[PDB]
Formats: sequence, C-alpha cells, structure tokens
Amino acid sequence: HMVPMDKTLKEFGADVQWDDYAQLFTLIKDGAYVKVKPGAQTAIVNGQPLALQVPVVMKDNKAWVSDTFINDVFQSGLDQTFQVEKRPHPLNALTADEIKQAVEIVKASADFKPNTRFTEISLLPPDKEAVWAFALENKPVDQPRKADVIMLDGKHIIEAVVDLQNNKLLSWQPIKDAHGMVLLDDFASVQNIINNSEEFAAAVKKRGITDAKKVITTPLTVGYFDGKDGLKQDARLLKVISYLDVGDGNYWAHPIENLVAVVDLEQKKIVKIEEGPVVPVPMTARPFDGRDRVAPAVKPMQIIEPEGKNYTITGDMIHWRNWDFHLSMNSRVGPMISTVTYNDNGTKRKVMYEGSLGGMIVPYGDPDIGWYFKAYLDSGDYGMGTLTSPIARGKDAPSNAVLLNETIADYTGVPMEIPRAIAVFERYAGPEYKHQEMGQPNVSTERRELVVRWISTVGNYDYIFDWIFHENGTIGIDAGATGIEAVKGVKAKTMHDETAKDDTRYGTLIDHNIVGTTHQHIYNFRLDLDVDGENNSLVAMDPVVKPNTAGGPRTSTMQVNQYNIGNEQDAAQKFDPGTIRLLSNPNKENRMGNPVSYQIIPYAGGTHPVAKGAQFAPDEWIYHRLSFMDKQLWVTRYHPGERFPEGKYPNRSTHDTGLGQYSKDNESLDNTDAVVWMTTGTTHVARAEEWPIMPTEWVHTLLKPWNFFDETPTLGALKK
Amino acid sequence: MVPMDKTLKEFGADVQWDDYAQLFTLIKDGAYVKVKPGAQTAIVNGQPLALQVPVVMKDNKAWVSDTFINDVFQSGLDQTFQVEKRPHPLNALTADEIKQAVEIVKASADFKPNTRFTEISLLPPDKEAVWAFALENKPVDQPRKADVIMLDGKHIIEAVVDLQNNKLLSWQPIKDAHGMVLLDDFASVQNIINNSEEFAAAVKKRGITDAKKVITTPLTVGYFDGKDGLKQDARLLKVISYLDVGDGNYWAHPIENLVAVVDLEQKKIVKIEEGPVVPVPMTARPFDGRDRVAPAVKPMQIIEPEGKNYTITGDMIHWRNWDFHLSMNSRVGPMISTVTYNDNGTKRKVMYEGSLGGMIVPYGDPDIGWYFKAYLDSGDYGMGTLTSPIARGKDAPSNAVLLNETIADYTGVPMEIPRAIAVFERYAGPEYKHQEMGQPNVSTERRELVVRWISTVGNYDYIFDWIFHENGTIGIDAGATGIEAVKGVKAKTMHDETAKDDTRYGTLIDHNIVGTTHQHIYNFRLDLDVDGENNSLVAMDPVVKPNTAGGPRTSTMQVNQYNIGNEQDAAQKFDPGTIRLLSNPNKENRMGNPVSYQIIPYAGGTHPVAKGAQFAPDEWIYHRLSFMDKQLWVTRYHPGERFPEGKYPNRSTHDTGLGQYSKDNESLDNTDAVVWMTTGTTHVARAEEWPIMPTEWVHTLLKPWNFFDETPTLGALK
Ligand SMILES: O=CCc1ccccc1
Ligand SMILES: O=CCc1ccccc1
Ligand SMILES: [NH3+]CCc1ccccc1
Ligand SMILES: [Ca+2]
Ligand SMILES: [Ca+2]
Ligand SMILES: [Ca+2]
Ligand SMILES: [Ca+2]
Ligand SMILES: [Cu+2]
Ligand SMILES: [Cu+2]
Repeated sequence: HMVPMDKTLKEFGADVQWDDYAQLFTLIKDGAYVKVKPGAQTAIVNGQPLALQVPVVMKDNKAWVSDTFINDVFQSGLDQTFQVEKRPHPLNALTADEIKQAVEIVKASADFKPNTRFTEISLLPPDKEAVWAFALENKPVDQPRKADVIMLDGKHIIEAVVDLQNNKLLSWQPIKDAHGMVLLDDFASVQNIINNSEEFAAAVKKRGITDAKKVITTPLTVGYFDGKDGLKQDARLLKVISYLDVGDGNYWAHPIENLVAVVDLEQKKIVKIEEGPVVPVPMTARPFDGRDRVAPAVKPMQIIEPEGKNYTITGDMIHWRNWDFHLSMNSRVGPMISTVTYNDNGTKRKVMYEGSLGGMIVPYGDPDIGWYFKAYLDSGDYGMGTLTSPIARGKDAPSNAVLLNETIADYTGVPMEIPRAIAVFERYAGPEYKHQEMGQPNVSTERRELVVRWISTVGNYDYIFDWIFHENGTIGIDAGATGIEAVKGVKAKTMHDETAKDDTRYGTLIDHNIVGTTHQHIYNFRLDLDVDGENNSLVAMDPVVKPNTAGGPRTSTMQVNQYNIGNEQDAAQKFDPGTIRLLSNPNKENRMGNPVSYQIIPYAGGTHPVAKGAQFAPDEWIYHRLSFMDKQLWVTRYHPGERFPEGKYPNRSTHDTGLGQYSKDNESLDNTDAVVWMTTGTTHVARAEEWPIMPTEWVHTLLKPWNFFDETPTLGALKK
Repeated sequence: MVPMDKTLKEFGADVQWDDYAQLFTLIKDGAYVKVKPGAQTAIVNGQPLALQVPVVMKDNKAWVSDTFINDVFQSGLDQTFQVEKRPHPLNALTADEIKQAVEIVKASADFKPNTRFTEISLLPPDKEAVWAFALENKPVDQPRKADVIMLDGKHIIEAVVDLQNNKLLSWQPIKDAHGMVLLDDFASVQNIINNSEEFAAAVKKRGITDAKKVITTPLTVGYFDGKDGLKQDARLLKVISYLDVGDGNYWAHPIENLVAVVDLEQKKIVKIEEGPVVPVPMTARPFDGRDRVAPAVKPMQIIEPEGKNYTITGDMIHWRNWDFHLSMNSRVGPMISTVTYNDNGTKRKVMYEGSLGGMIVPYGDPDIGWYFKAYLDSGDYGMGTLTSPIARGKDAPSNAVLLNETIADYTGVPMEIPRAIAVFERYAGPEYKHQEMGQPNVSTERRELVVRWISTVGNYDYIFDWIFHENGTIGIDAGATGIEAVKGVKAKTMHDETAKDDTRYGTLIDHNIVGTTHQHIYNFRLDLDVDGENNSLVAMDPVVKPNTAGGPRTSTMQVNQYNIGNEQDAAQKFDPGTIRLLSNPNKENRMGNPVSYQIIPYAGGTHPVAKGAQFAPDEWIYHRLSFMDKQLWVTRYHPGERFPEGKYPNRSTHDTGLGQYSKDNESLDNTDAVVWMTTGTTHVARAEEWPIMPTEWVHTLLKPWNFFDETPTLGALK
C-alpha cells in the first residue's frame, strides 16, 4: 500500500516543492537534494539516478508514495554527506549505552542514593598526546574509555570515575562546600512550592493578583554576598521572581515587581519572602508569536547545492577543503571542536587541539530587591548543552544547512537525544580576494566559510554560537543574543510621568510601565591552540609612532614594539584592538624566517555597545568571585582539569576557582603548551525596538594565521 | 531560428539544462525563466507566458526565435524594473545632459583648446524641494543645472550651466587650486619616463637591462612646506617604478630608491632622486592563477524563482518598508538619497543623502620612495570613474541584480560603466528568536538588502556595502583587497644581516619584499534627518555609580546623558562602549522618548583598528587632513561641504575639509545636522596576503533608537 507524499515528507522534515509546469517534485532534506516526476521509474539524488520500485503516483491532484520511498531515497547512499566511521575517534562523546553503563556502575556502588541526580556524565579525556597521535599518525589509544560522573546527592556533590572498558568504578570522591548546578526538576519544584505557599498566595493577593494559579515562577541563583543577603551559605537555595500569565504566551511582559521568595530545595519550602513597594502589574497583552499580526507576503529564496555538499561527516569528524576536525557535544558548555588541522599541500598541521565555549556571565546593574543578586552563569549554573534549542530548519539556519542530532544524559542519568542540535552549513561570503588591474582581465574568487551553529536557551535569553572556518585558515567565533528581555515593572507610562526619572535610573522605559534593566553579556571561549605543535609562546606587537631618525621631511614613522609575554599574570590583560597579539611557535618558521603564528582577536566588533569589562565597582563580590570578567585575554599552561572561566562549581562560590585560580601561580608561558581564553561582551541599554522581542545582536572574535603560511592560502595548487 | 546557448550567453543570461526534467532554467538579474523544448508556454518568475515559437532541439542543440529574448525577458512578467514617468530630481546627469553641458562651456569664448573635465555632475535643487518630491510628489520647479569643473592645463575653472534653458550661468577660475589626476596623466608619465635619457641611465645603474620593461605609477606628491624641494605652483606627480618580468604582476618587482618628479605642463622630469641600489626582486609572482589549479567544488546557487522583493523604478529602489534613491558620481561613487522608512503606512525621513565622503591610505616609511605617499583615492583619482565592473556570482552573490551607471570621462564624453553596482538581498541569520521551554518555537529569518560598489585605484581594490536591514538598521561596510605596495630589500629571510633594518617599517612578506606598514582610513558623509530636519546630538555614557538605594550592592549601572551643542565638541574620538544619538527633540515615540538613531563609527573589523592617525601632530599630512584623527564629526547642513579632505586636496597647504567646516564651531542644537564617520585600520602585513591580499572588512552601523514603539519586524496588527 502507499501513503500521502506531502504529509509523510513534512513529518519526515523534508521541504516539498511542486512545479506544475515541469510536473516535477523537488525534495530537500539536509545533504539530500532530490528530484522526482510523478510516474517516473527513477528519481535523481544529488545528480545521480536512483531506480524506484514504486513510482510516485498522482491521484486527483494528490501525490502518493510507497511506505519505503523515504528510506529507499534518503538512505540510498547517493547522498554521501555522511559516511560510517570505521575506527572510532577517541574523543567521541559517550553513547547512550555508555551513558547507561556508567549509571549502572555507580548505582552498583554501596553509597549511591535514590534521590541521587546527575549534573554531568561526560567522557573523561584521554591524554592529549595519545589523541593527536590518533588523529595524525592514526595510532590507537590504548587507554580505557572512562567517564566522569558528577552526582548530586540532595545538595552534596560527588565526583565518580567509571571504567567503561572494564565496567568498574575507579573512584568516588565527595566534594565539600561545593554546590551543584540547577537541575530541571528544581524548576518544577519551585513553582510547586510557591503554589502551596499560603503566605506567598497572600503576598501575591495584596499586589492585585486575584487568581494565584496564574502565577509563573522562575528559578534564579542567589550568588554570594558574605552574608549581606542574610543567606546561609550551607543551604541549597534559589530566589524566585514572578510574573502573571495573561494568556498572551509571554508572561515575561507581566512582572510582579518587588516580590521575592527564597526557596530551600532540600527542605522544599519558602524560607524567606522579601517584599517591596506594591507596583501594579503590567496587564496589556504583548504576544511575540504573531497571533495578533498580519503575515506579509514575501517571495521565496533558496540556497541550494543540487549535487551535494563539499564537506563529509564521518562519525563525528568533519572534513571540508583543507580543514579536519572533530565535533562533539557536552551537557555543560555545548559543542566542542577538537583536533583541528589544516592540510598544507599534503601535510596536516596542528591548529587547535580543543576549543569550546568557556563560560559566560550576564550581570545586571539594578540595586533593588528583585535585581541586586541577578548575575547569571548560564552554562555553569544551568547547563547550556542540556538546554540546547532545536534548530528551526530554514530560519535559525540557512536552507542549505545540514542538521545534526546530539545525545547527552539528562539529570536522571537517562540518554537524551537532542534533535537538530547543531547546524553545519557552507556559505558565500563575498570575494575571497580581488584585483582589477586597469585594462587587464579581472581576477576574482569567491569566499566560502563553513559555519557550525548551536543555539541554547536559558529562561528568557536565546544564545547563538557560530564557529566559522574560513577556507583561508582564519577561524571566526561569533555570539548572537536574542529572546525576551527581563523587565522591571514601574508606575510610569511615559517619560513625562512623575516617577519616570527614578523608574529609568537603571534602564530604559521600553514600554508603558515596563523598563529594560541595563545589564551585560560576557562570553568567554577556552581555546587550546597548538600552533603547528604544542610548544608555543605569546608575542605582542604594538604598532607605534616613533620619531623619524633617517632624514627626509617626515617627523615620524610607523614602527612596531615587539616583545614576549613570559608569564600567565602578564598574559591576563585588556585587549587594545589597535594592537596585535600572537600565539607563535618559536620552533617553526615560514619560508621567510618568521615564526608560524596565529593572531588572537578577542574583539572584532559587535552590534551592541562593547563591554570594556565588568560594570562593577572593584568592591562587589561578583567582581571578586569571577575575575575572567575584567580581562579580554588570558593565557595559561595546559591542564586537562582547567576548563571553566568561572570555575567548576560557581553556584554560590565564595572565591575565584577559575581563571583567577588557573593563573594565580603566574607560571611560565615560554615555549610551552598554551591555552588561550578570549573574553568579549556587550553592555545592554535597552530601547523600544527590542520589545516585546529582541532582534538578534552579535559580537565577533577572530583567529587569523600570521606567517603560518608562505603566501596567499587560497591561491591554489601549484601547476609547476 | 537562432542558437540558444550562443544567443543567451551573449545576452549575459545563465543557461541550465536538466535532462531528467527536460527543462531549461534561464537566469539573468531579476528574471528566472523555465522553458521546456516543444512547450507552447514558458514560465517567467512564476507566471505563464505564451510563446509564438516553441524552443526546438536540433541535433541536441536548442534553438529559439530571433525574438525570444525580447518576448521572454522584456515580456513584462519580470517586474524587477519599472518605468519612471516622473524623473526624480536627484537623478544623475544623463548622457544627453553631459553632452549638453560640455557644449555650453565650449561655446564660451573663455574655453581653451585642450581643456579637460575633472567633474561634470548635477547641481542638486534645494533639499526642501527634493524632500517634497519624495514625500508629496510635489514637482521641483527649478531648472536642471550642472557643475562643470574644468582643468585648463593645470588651472581649475568652475562653471555652472542651465540645462533646461541651455545657458551658461557662471564661470569662475579657482586660484591656487590643483586639479585631480586624470587618466591621460597616467600615459604622459609613462611616456615621459620612456623618452628620458637621464632616467634610462638612472635605471641601467640599478640592474635593469631593458628600460622598456619599466612600469611607472602616477603618485600625488603632497605638501611639505618646501622641505621636499618642490615648486607649489607646478602641477607635479612623483613616479615609482617596477620591472615587468612577464608574470602579469609588476607590483612584485619594485625598483627601490628611484623616484622621478614629473612636471605635467612642461612634460618632462624635473628631478630624479636616487638612493641605495637594491637588486630588483625577480621571482615570478602571478596572482591570476596562470600557474595554479583550483580544487573542484560542488555547485551552490541562491535563487528567487518568483522574482525579487525589491522594485527599481528608474533609480528609486523600493524594498519592504524602505524607499531610497541610488545615483552615481565620478568622484565618490554611489549616493543614497531621500531614504525613508514606511512605518505602518507613513513614510518617515531617515537620511537625505549618504555616500563615501573621502578616504586616505597614508604610509609610515620615511625613505625616499615612501615618505610622501598619502593617497586620497576618491579625491585625487576619482573612485566612481575607476569603478570596477562586478564579476557576476563572484564579487556579488548569484542572486544579485547588476546595474549599469553613467558618468562623464575626462574629455566630457558619456561613459557607461557595466555592472557598476550590485543589488542583492541575503539571508542574515534569524531576525529574532525565543524558544520558550516546552512551547512552540518562535523564529523569523533576517533579510538585508545590500548595495555593493567596487572601485580600483592602482594596486588597491575597495568594496563598499550599504546594508539596509528590515528592522530599520543601516550598515556600511568597507572591504579592502588587491595588491600590496611593497618595498625592495636585500634580506631574503629574517636570518639575514639587513633583516632588522629592512623590516623596521614593515613585515618581510616574501624574499626581498616588505609590505610597508600603512593605514586605511574611510570617511562617510551621512546627512541624516531623523524623522525630520531639526535634530540634536545626544551622548549617553554607561557609567558605574555608587549604590544609594540600599541593599548588598556597592555599585550600579547608570547612564550619563547630555547634549553636545556645537561642532567643536561634536568632533571626537569614539568609545565603542558609549552611545551617541542623533535625536529629534521635536518628536517622541509612544513612551515619551525622542525618536533617534544610534551612530556607531566602529562596529568591528578584521584588521587592527586605527584609533586615529599614526602620525605626529606636526606631520603635514596630519595638518592637512584632520578627519583622520577623529571617528565622529557633526556639522550644520551646507550643500557645498561634501568632502572630509576638502574639495581640492591635491598638494593642499591647509585643511579645507572637515577642519574648515567645523572651524566656526556653530550650534548643533535642534537644527539640520550632517554626520561624518571616520573608520580605519592599521595594516601590518603578513605572508598570507601575498601575492594578493584576502579581502579585509570594517563595519559601521546606524540603529534606530526609540524611533519605533516596538520590535519593527513583528508586522502590522490584524
Ligand atoms: O537564565 C538565567 C536564569 C533563569 C532561568 C530560568 C528562567 C529565567 C532565568
Ligand atoms: O592608489 C593610489 C595612487 C596610485 C595610482 C595609480 C597606480 C598606483 C598608485
Ligand atoms: N535638456 C535636457 C538634455 C537633453 C538634450 C538632448 C536630448 C534630450 C535631453
Ligand atoms: Ca597555570
Ligand atoms: Ca595548546
Ligand atoms: Ca540632516
Ligand atoms: Ca558648519
Ligand atoms: Cu541584553
Ligand atoms: Cu592595507
């Protein structure tokens, strides 16, 4: 029997186009570009003929296909985008089975507990040297597949290491004073605790809310205030900010200002309720999904690759032109780009052993009760990999993208597959280079970039990360921000109202009774670059104007002050976009005798004002606990255990256990394995254009090869 | 009948044949056509067309009617271009007007025999009348006039003509003004050097066996109060030379320390400066791929089968909520005029006129052949005139529409530049997005309309994109590629004796070749009229202040707001961490905030940023060009102030540009303002940029700030 084509293909996730003039169906799904005519015996897949056992049947204007059409066509093999990995890469993320295995091992230990949850179950990284040997020399990693299992027993953190190869527990170490990150069930717990709170229902009622059932809560971390917040450091707590559900699908637009409940998770009870002046709840419906809007007619635009892609995905490894890298997923920081090499006329040269988001922070600047503690560490306290948002095909990524699925473990230790977790796509990016010599034939070549996009949503914010591999050796990393703003309810409707001045002291009035509290977005990227080898050095090149001492009319000249940065303490600094910073390899030079290097650019621009550092007086705790905020560039000695800027356990941390710690010993950075950390952010002062929903804003970072090659990288293969 | 592939490709259309569907897909600009052999109809942008003569296959070769192209492409089904019945007042001079203007000044008794024309452009009606035409369809009741700037030998004469009444209005000689470099000067220079016995000897001394292989370059000499020993009243050019070795890239073969000074009216070398002899780098370094083989790539196409979202009526472009006028000028190139944003039915003013103001590429080497090198590409050479035709699908995406533009050449003859400007829409990631936990996702794609122009002056190639976002934001990016000006040096690697001295002012990017450090400084003139003519300049500086509200916090994030009332104060460095708005104090949005536009002179770049001019304040180039040292300028609207580097910058003795326009320090309070953005880079070379440099970009932005009352792209309410 057969099934309706349109319905079935849509369900499948393929785009369906019917051309009445050509009596032709064009079907697109990732790397597959298919063409099929009703009644035809063969179809075309990426330019290649495919015999069909059952042709497409057109009945009374409706097409029907065999129940095998989707598999015969899309899994034919004519789409070579994906190839089966023969020799499993050592950096492959834990499979579902491995996840379940690690969980059975710890549950087999005499100490496991029933309520024991899992904050992170991830692969334990083999030694860097063995992995490179595999990627480069194809030498097998004879070290056992291990996995880190970080558990949360109530409010206590426990670190366990399991041996997957030999199915045995290798270690079980409790971590005192450490708090665990926020977990999914805590969200449900908070809303439930508030719904059962007699006092809170009372507090809410005195603030104009009749039906307390329509109150939506939000789980926020409290941070650390040396006790000034009057909060017991020992307890596992969360503060709660509420909004009113008006039925417009956007509760963020209806804040219940000056009301904050403090919830103790293990005690499952409200341990405190801070109240401030009663402010009428903004009631006007402000939907952002278009329900109240007119759909504008727009002409279609498709980016197509009818013969397939230029990249191939073997297991988790991606090959594209001269690039080769491994892409995996982590529940905390998200995507991880590993063993990145560039094929230089036959020789795979090392570039980056491991790169990924390091961590990020979004601190607000309002002193009031519902804002003073608000300083989010999204990846660290919430797990952005876990909160990945499936890519909306054709919208969140261009129509010529390939969408990958990724698997991680949820908090209960059960394997979780995230559909459309990461997007891969090549894109036209203007001319690679060009020169129109007067009176001569023109010379131009197009530029192509391979983009790896991942989106994670934590509450009201939606973050987008792109890892851009330029064909010419350059690597870009941009961060985009969109979503819904965290607003403050105020009495003023316009700037003409008596309270306007005070209501807008910490933010712009972007709507009637609504203020967009100023805050910042600070991202940090951990880049373990191995510029053509592990032993590198950090070099600085400051362009300067010096007095002319060679004669002639000129009084000055443009020269450069070049010097090495021998230690971590000095490598941790502000970035002047007017200067040049390089991670060179003092052991290898190019054809001209210059050390092969990569230029590090933490700030290549952005669409919001740039954050010159953390907008905090040097005496604020947040500024103290987290030092990665005030420096745009950091360089440390390679250590497999140092991966987070804010520290491994930032939830209510008392001191800096991250970059401040990784560099406190001020170690030598001369000709050794270095790790670059780039910090970049924006200072967000709101405007009406960003409400009810914010247009995507971007920040750009860059890694350019500096004398890494001997000439224009894209000139082409030498003919003679 | 006639051959299809042959005919269609002569037409410039792309032909594709799908044997499986027995279908031809024809593409050219806004036309996307589909036609099957033997079919009685065809499809043009989604619409059915009846054919007089079906396409016929003859020996596997398609054949079509001799009227096919016209019947199909000029059918009317391609709505990209529309007829302009009422000519916009800012339309550039037409070929007929260019010829009329030249006839008028030639009919004057003062017109001398070999006069050349530096510029023949439209003398624009008053701003008010123009805005009235775009907003109210009110006719501009003023005759079309044209400015005709002439160069009589070395003398500049400014004249004004009345095109509607065909009469000469004024004829004014300009004292002490030097004219820009004209194309024929390029040839004079090469020819003068060739006939120079002295030069040939000078060259022989340096190792060149055949002087006929010496390639010259016409370089402006600047001004040095005489310290360079050059007469101020003489029209001069310095000549740097290269050796043509047959690799199609003479730039890779510098003849270092040899500089000739040429007097254009006397037509001879009036001074030769010789320095240390350096052997000419000989190794072949072609950049055209003659010695290379490109890797095979799977095809990629960007298609709009139903046509474009934009309409081009004459020179007026309509796209979504945007409406603007695009014209061409021989000096600065593309001009974006009468820009409005259609806010739910009402067209609101955004920008009266915007265009490249001017630019400069100054070098940092003190030596004999570099110290005077400070190029004002548009001002001294005419970037519009030197526009480089866009290479379809390469310099611009495959879904672009290529426009032809017309300007006058130096002899006053109309000149049509093919594919002078590219217009294309592009996907720019999600416009906005929110994936609420456990709810249906909300995403919309972003679309930008890019207007791209490429100009090439000598070795450098410059790209300019005017980017219109659906949400009201306007972006302006400048890209740079081409061939680097290099210095000949003795060192082959950094291990040689002279290596350190050879690389004191630049990187050693190849054997015996150093890419001399320099800067790329662009300036944009933006006559913004934020929802009206009368505006003010407001500064908003984010600052950290002590907490006075109580609670654990010791500090807060606040904004320091204040108006900048005059021109001198408006001329300032730009801190990308601050906010600068051009507000309209007379209009507010629904929340009581002044409708405004955020000015961002520096939104990023792929090369190191130029925080100012890499020159001591006592350098002459520094004195002559103040715009290099400040990223933001705001002055009162004046029709005659259009160039940051001044109107006649060749060998100028003082600042006649932005330095002069702001000198008076006038009031910028609630009045017609003009914004000037200066953005630049400091370029320290590397091997990856030789023999040809990969395109490098810089970005600027203009964002609506409380101009609207909400997300501009949500759409109209049902
Ligand atoms: O994203 C930061 C913390 C948060 C989590 C869930 C809802 C709102 C805010
Ligand atoms: O682009 C600046 C001046 C110039 C003109 C022609 C050839 C080389 C250099
Ligand atoms: N007086 C307008 C210029 C002109 C001249 C000749 C033909 C058409 C137009
Ligand atoms: Ca260290
Ligand atoms: Ca390293
Ligand atoms: Ca203005
Ligand atoms: Ca003025
Ligand atoms: Cu923000
Ligand atoms: Cu340059």
